[PDB]
Amino acid sequence: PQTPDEASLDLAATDGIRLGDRLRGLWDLRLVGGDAELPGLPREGLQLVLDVAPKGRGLIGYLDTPERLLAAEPPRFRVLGDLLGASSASIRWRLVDQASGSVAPTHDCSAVFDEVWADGTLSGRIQRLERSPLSPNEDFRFVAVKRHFPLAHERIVLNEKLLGWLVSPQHRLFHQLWHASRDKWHRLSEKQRNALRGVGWQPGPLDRERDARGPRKDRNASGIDFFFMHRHMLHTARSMQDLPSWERLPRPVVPLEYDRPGFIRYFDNPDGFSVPPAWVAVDDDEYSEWLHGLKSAEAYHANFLVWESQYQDPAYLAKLTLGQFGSELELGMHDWLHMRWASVTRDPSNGAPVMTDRFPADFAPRWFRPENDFLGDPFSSHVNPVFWSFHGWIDDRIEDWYRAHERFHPGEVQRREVEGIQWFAPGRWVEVGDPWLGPATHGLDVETMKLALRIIF
Amino acid sequence: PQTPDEASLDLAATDGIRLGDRLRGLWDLRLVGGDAELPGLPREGLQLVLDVAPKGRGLIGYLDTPERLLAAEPPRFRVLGDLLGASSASIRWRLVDQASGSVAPTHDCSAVFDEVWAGDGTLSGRIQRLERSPLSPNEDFRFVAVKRHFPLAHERIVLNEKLLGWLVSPQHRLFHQLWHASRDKWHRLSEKQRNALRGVGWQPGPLDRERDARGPRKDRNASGIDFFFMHRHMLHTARSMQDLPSWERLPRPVVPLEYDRPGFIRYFDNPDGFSVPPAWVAVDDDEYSEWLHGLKSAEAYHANFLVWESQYQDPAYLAKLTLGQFGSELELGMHDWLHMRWASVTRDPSNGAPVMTDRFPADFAPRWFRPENDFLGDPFSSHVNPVFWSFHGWIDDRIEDWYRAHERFHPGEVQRREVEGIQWFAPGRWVEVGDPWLGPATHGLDVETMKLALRIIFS
Ligand SMILES: N[C@@H](Cc1ccc(O)cc1)C(=O)O
Ligand SMILES: N[C@@H](Cc1ccc(O)cc1)C(=O)O
Ligand SMILES: [Zn+2]
Ligand SMILES: [Zn+2]
Ligand SMILES: [Zn+2]
Ligand SMILES: [Zn+2]
Repeated sequence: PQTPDEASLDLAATDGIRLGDRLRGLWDLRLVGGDAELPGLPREGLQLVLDVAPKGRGLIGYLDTPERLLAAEPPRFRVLGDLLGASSASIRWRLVDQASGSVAPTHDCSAVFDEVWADGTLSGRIQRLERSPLSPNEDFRFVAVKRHFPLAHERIVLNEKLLGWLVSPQHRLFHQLWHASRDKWHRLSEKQRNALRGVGWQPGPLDRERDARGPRKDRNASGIDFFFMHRHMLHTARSMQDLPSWERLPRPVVPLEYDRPGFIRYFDNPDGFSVPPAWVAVDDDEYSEWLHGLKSAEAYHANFLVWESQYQDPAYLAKLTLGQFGSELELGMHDWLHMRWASVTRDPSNGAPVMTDRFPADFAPRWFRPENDFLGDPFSSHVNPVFWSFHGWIDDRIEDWYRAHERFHPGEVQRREVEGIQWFAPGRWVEVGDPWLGPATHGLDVETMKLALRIIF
Repeated sequence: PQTPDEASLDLAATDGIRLGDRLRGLWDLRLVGGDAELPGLPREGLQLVLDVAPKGRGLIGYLDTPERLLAAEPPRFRVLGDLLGASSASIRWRLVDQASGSVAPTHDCSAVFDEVWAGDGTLSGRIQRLERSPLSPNEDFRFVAVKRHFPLAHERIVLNEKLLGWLVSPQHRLFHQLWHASRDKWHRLSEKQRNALRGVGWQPGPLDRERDARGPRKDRNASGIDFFFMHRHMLHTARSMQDLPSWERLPRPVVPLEYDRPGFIRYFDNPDGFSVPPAWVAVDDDEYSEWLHGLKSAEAYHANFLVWESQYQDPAYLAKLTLGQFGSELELGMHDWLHMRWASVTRDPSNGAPVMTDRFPADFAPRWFRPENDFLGDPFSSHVNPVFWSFHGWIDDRIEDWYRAHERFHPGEVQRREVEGIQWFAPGRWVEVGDPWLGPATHGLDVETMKLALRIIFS
């Protein structure tokens, strides 16, 4: 056999990328055995922090007490390893004694990854490199447990008044149905359309419906409905609680290489704005790869950072009517904002992860509990505290669109109050003047909305 | 026409990646015009720092005085823009007044990128106050930026007169080139050429039992032992003239501008000389340019260099290799990549301007022998680069990890020994041969002879 003639960029594959994602984070460590002792460290109450680049094959980390990991001084032990030939069955890394004054490894570690559904488990053995392998077996083993990634609602608390208004069946169904009709109107048969008209849930004015995802979606003023309704939802919600809008989009997690305490803090999700780790959908690899990149860091620099720039650039906004700006923003950024900060679908009763997303027609009573705040569903997305941070951001950009036109087209856009909400008069850049707030404007009953949703799905 | 039905990951392309690389770095800014004024900032002595992700399309940065950019407090102005439809012809970004208490842009900027070979780049354009109306008389608000020179290694790591004089000597430049040339090319030489190298005593290794370095049996012919020993021999004599500490760890890639603004700036001053020099676009050779670019990228550090740093310090990994294997494996993969990762653009010996055409291996003009030539991509000059000795010291230290690894799994099967006044190891189960090749000295300097041998190989 012949060895390679030169080195070649060895980017991680799907299996290697997924392995690194199982490891990246903060772990609580425990030493077991008669010979289980690390210089200057207890046997209990330890932590293991690890990190792997998005497509990297090298493994890094640190092993010390919780306080020392956050302190600026170099931790007592540093991790170095690689994932070549690694898997859930075998992972290996070495420990460097930062106090010994030498980068030479002092210990050799192996581990196996497991899953417990009663966020991760690592267990294996450690070997002192000074000890000889021909000596009696050394009872040195460890067990690690990946620390729970806090949910948004576990860090941003919505008071009972507001939260009670969101989780109400009269509101969950409204939001789902408000999106459902316009999202699917362009694919409904005439029989279905006539039925929605029979209950007053046609998207927009009767016989002049504004489909949201049809061919004329950009020109049919549908965007005006999206902006206005969600601003209407903000106004009433902000009267019950202070809901500051995002000023900037949260940056991706800082690598463990450059800010060890910051990296650790990110996995505690202190401000609730941390990107939840992606989850692998069963028997749907195309969707899993889609969600993964949507949450990656290169998607932040390739897409989310471009949107934050475009929708605050005057020259870019001055070219769009409110109907265009809304439809463009909703179809691209809005849908991606939800899934980027979306956590895994969970059972409302117990909170354990549920791989199968809720069926749109499933109206069981358990789904109505406050535990269900899945951002991937309009029936529950409005419950997530992050929902209101980035929808406040979107709304504020409407003023950038007004300021832009006053610069390039002074006078062609006029403000106006509509339904007790600051808005704009119909004109050259405002296609229509009757925003669609459901049957209230172009016609709540809970049993009716269940029917309408049943018609659609 | 129909608008997109959903968003799709829009990673930068070749043209977009190259644009972001032209911008990333620290610029010296200067405002020109009658209406050229930023609240709380002078017109002269400014700096513009910018950054772009490896495959990103969004542009960020800061604009303030040199001192404030390094200070911990938020700079006076923050940059936001994108590179959609941008190029050397048009680049646009907005400025945010961080003091105003609002993330709303206060100014709108455009610029054109230029190159001057008479600085590493030039940006010039106009700025517009967004409060001012466009129907008003034209505002004389423009700026000019000049990308700051990326310091070379030898501009920050100084080799004393004794050592530097020994490296740039014609008797040493040719030795290093020829020592690599023969074994690197031996497996492709005709018998006529081989006999000639034997006629001058420059056959790689023992006569009639030559150790090709890049042939099929490269891993089993003990050639790796030649690579490790010679460069350790080079270290020993070099470290007698100057203290040259070896790398303990491989320098991490530059910190993104989002997480450490002062650190990002410091990296582009190359303070310790270990900063990765930016890649250069080779003319009419896109395959090599893409290769060099990735070799220097950050994902190559996490995919390759960090794996090598792990493997060659893992006992279980080293215990499976004989020294001849460990040498051949490391040289063909890591060694060659370490050179090109920290390599700067080839420069003319006369002046510091870049020369796109690498020196011809047969070109022995007198100008190439000046100390200015420290191109890491050529053995004729790689030993002059100060970084050369940092990572070659690292490689050498890994040989001891290879001994400690065998002493753990195979105690006694590897024995130390002194060879040519150098700490080494005795021939055995894991040491294939006991006559390292230090050139004609061991298996046989004359400057005219080495010039001949090199001419035989390349012409
Ligand atoms: N869940 C949809 C988008 C969406 C999310 C929340 C909503 O409220 C409405 C729509 C998706 O797959 O992106
Ligand atoms: N020139 C080789 C690397 C190299 C450089 C200097 C040497 O001394 C040896 C090898 C390359 O293209 O990577
Ligand atoms: Zn939404
Ligand atoms: Zn909604
Ligand atoms: Zn070298
Ligand atoms: Zn060399």
